[PDB]
Amino acid sequence: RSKYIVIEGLEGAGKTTARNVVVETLEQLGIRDMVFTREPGGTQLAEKLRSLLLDIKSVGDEVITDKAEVLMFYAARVQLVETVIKPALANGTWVIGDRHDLSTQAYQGGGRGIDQHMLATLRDAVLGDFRPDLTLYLDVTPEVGLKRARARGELDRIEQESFDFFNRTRARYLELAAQDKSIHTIDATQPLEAVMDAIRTTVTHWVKEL
Ligand SMILES: Cc1cn([C@H]2C[C@H](O)[C@@H](COP(=O)(O)OP(=O)(O)OP(=O)(O)OP(=O)(O)OP(=O)(O)OC[C@H]3O[C@@H](n4cnc5c(N)ncnc54)[C@H](O)[C@@H]3O)O2)c(=O)[nH]c1=O
Repeated sequence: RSKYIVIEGLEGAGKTTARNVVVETLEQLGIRDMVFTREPGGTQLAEKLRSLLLDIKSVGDEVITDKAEVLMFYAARVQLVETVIKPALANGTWVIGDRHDLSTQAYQGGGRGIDQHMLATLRDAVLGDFRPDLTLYLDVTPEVGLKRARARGELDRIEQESFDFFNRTRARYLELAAQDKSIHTIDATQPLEAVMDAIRTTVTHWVKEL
């Protein structure tokens, strides 16, 4: 009974540390066959798209249009979904993703301002009814996420955005999470141990209810 779990949040939200907790939890619950995926990326094509999308001046001085941005995130996503994720799930292997469609809804929807209706029809046109079985949205303030991204190194094209861009993106993450009960909003502005605990119980409960 394979499942697709996705972790979401701004850069700097600590999604890898969150995945470590998710893995430990699942393992303690006897769930051990799983593979990881990260978006944008995960296949030769997705990795090339990832570079065009994030590398500073990937296309010189030309500015990538918001819609071209949206469509490349979707090209990378569907490539990954169809050639990696689905087959893994069809094989009984669980899949834990670092970002998925919610990222597009929050960043291109909230941060860029692309119409939600449009994003919805794109998602349906491209992915149909495929959705993650559980999503863990790690909520962190924009200032803390950015501080962490900068401490890490050079900022990608999107992370170089304004505070207002991240502010809008965060809000839309919450807004979308509020309308889907399978998307849990985890308070990640709390100390690490508190965060890790929230994740562990949420996951444990969801699995028990499986
Ligand atoms: C899929 C998609 C993405 N995007 C945007 C989202 C992004 O802005 C950008 C690049 O996306 P990317 O995720 O590949 O970029 P990454 O560099 O991988 O960023 P992540 O989103 O994976 O960051 P995380 O914060 O989860 O990663 P983690 O490795 O856990 O931590 C990042 C750094 O923060 C520190 N950190 C983490 N937690 C910390 C804590 N509690 N205290 C202190 N520091 C902490 C870590 O030490 C590390 O340096 O693309 C869209 O616009 N639309 C889409 O559809």
